[PDB]
Amino acid sequence: IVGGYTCGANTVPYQVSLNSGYHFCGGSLINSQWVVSAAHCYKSGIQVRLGEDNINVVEGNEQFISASKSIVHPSYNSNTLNNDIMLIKLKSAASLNSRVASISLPTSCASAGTQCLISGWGNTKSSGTSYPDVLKCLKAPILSDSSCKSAYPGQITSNMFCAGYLEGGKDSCQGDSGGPVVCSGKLQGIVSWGSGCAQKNKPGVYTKVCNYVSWIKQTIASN
Ligand SMILES: NC(=[NH2+])c1ccc2[nH]c(-c3cc([C@@H](CC(=O)[O-])C(=O)[O-])cc(-c4ccccc4F)c3[O-])nc2c1
Ligand SMILES: [Ca+2]
Ligand SMILES: [Cl-]
Repeated sequence: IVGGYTCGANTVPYQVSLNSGYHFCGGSLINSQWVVSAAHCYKSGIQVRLGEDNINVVEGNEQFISASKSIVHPSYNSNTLNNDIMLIKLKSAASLNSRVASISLPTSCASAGTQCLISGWGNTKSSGTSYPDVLKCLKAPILSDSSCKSAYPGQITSNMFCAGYLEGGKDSCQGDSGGPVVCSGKLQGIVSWGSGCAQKNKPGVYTKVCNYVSWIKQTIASN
């Protein structure tokens, strides 16, 4: 997160860190055994880390659970990043409490102007790499589809939306990938891609979760 603030320990209880010996992507807990992340964050050997604040210190509240299976959307296109969503099933269910809680899936898609909370342990520099120890947060609005397509002509599909600031300075970045975009308590997006981080007129592009609720529900129900 570039231009964000320190969230405060466990104030984002649904945030998870996907770890393979180091933090590589974020994710969201949607029930006690499933996490939603981005398809491009897929790899084998993933350990899901819940209740984290400082990812380099065991401070208490952490629960490290291995992933039993990762299900990348069947129509994921690694070249366009269209359908950049993945479900991870945990080996054991997590103990939910105030520090570890799931977030609700939406019933409707959000409108432009909706203010959302984006969080993660991704890079904090737009020019260079600085990775934080604790979780960073950024409040950002969903942009209109016309502004989004104007910024990324020919690269936005109906399964994507832009959120952020066209002036640059505040954005999500590499490492935040897979994590949550929550608006009015519902998970509306997944950090997917963007051109650099916090560059003028190049907002972040997110996977539009409201277009995948039936898929998520059907897939969880059959696995
Ligand atoms: N501007 C934004 N709002 C934004 C949002 C998500 C991003 N995710 C990434 C991202 C970038 C990389 C670099 C890799 C490098 O320079 O070392 C790249 O390929 O350009 C990699 C990943 C990535 C790829 C696979 C797994 C985990 C990852 F974070 C990104 O998500 N950039 C991002 C930028
Ligand atoms: Ca920790
Ligand atoms: Cl277009």
